[PDB]
Amino acid sequence: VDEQPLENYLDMEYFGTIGIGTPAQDFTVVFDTGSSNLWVPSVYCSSLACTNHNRFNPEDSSTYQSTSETVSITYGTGSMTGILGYDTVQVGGISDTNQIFGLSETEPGSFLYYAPFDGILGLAYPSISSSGATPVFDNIWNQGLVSQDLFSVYLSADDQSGSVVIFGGIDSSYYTGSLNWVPVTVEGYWQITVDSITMNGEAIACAEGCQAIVDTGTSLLTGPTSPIANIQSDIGASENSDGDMVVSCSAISSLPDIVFTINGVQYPVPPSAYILQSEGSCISGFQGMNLPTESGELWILGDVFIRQYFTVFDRANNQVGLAPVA
Repeated sequence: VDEQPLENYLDMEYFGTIGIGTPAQDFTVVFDTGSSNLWVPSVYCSSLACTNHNRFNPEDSSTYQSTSETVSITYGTGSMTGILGYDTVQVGGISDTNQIFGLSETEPGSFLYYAPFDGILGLAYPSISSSGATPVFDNIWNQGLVSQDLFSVYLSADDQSGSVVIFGGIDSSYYTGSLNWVPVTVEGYWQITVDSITMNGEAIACAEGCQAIVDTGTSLLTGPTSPIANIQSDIGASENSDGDMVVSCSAISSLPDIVFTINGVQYPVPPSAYILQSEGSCISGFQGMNLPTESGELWILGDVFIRQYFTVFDRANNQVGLAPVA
């Protein structure tokens, strides 16, 4: 339909190029199902990270409209501060007219200095948008620019090309079998219930349900530190000298699958997925991290999981669709 190709950066970041302004100034942004704002750096920004990324210049856009509204976004690791503007955004072949977006003035610290993308384009619900800014996909829907109120994500493996976000449609050739549907529990993130996590038929974690977010913007499978510790020992991972969670590469042949049961359907994740090969080394794809929400402790099904399952994000019916990648 309307395809946006993404680049696979070392199986860790997925980003694509969008246009802003008339004529379009180009940025690479993370397609982030774990946040809702669009922002890019601007000529108003002198922070470290602003020295080596593309900077939007409002003056070169004949369609740019300013506001007197400000935005702050705090992230996993980075943060920005800036102002809100309107312009036309080219995303996935679509002219998304009248799009509110963040222009940064400050991008503190240094995490964003090393990142390979300029900014971020969130695909979650408007309720977690900073300064209630209309998210991109919401704007495209309200202007009737897609025929279906959903989008799809195929994430490729092993540095390959082919990763894609499909706005307003599903393409069958990216998956095997048929879609199963999981209702979204709390509308903000793409939040779903996991019924349990098992290995060899035993519940190693989340034995009686837990909450997870389907997040294209996080690289690894993430959970609360304690149950992650149990999982790390079950796969024979170990802290080494410099903190990293290493596993012997022999293991990939003999470890059982780790199965996420979601809405009564089992989704196996094989060791070739949840163990990452840095060629010389094999590290665990599971990471400990306590995220306190009202929901309590959140799991994050990140790129490790999404690579195994073509994911449909259905805003009409508030549900997530999953099926094995082809």
